[PDB]
Amino acid sequence: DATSELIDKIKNIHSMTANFNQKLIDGQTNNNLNSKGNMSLKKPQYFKWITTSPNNQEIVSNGTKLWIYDGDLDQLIIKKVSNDIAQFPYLILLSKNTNNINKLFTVTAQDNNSYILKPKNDQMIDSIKIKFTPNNQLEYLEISTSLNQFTKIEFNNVKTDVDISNTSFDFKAPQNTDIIDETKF
Repeated sequence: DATSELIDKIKNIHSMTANFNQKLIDGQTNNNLNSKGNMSLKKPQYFKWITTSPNNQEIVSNGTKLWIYDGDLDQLIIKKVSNDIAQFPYLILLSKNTNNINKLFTVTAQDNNSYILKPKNDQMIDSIKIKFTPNNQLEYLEISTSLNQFTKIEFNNVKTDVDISNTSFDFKAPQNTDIIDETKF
């Protein structure tokens, strides 16, 4: 029921770009940490998350490689992509059916077009809240974790059904980047 309503909204986001503002509330340090940036998404497997302030970071996935770039360290970690929706909330936003979500999460619908996902077996994530605007646009994500951290990500300047070329999601390292390639066999 609730899972089906959520996926109907997600499956209809074929591509998207947006700005984001992130506030991270850390209970173990009692620090409130702010950041901002932009994101791009394209079904079925493309995701890009760029932090522009205060740090420079990029997470990019093309369905084959996951690139984790820290601009302040000039360091790149490369991993293989798994459809690990329990670990990566943004993979929920690429979903097209309810099969794996229902096996890994209990999903509840609430008023004002929001949904709460609670893992059935997970220690890291306590809950994921996905909120849509009345006209079914992505509005914010809230992620609560057993590290006692609460992350709220709010989207603005949302644009959908842009035509992003697939090469936009193939990361090209800057010159002299420190590489940790974890895909080598």
